[PDB]
Amino acid sequence: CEMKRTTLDSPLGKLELSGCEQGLHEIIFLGGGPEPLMQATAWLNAYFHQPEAIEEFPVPALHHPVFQQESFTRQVLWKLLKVVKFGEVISYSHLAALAGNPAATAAVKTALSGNPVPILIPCHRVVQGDLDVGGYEGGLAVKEWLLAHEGHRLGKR
Ligand SMILES: [Zn+2]
Repeated sequence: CEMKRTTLDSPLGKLELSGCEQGLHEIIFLGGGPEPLMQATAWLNAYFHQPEAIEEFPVPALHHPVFQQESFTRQVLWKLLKVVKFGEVISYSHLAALAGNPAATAAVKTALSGNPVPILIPCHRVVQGDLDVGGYEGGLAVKEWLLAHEGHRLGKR
């Protein structure tokens, strides 16, 4: 792909976004019109700074290779994106079922670890169970901060 990059300041530090004309590829934690990259930047900016309007912002097309071919991993990521909204959580186990393989909690955890576009695809909203927020590829404190930003019981600022 012919790649383009942009950065966005956020409460979680600088975010590097990468994408081509067919879609956003990655959102990386470094520590506005029609192209997918501009839609992604606008979406993430709204997520942090205008969260009440987040459903109004177009979700960018996604073009990381994990989205280019059918797989259970792609199903996990797509179903998570489609279904689990701002201020909600879902268990690894129920997400496994949603993605078409009810037994497959460990496989869901591995799929989520491969998510190239965190927050937009909300791996932070997938928890172990009602009273166990579980782990996070980006660090437990970040997961808990995002859930607090979204007003969830399991969040901690
Ligand atoms: Zn691409």
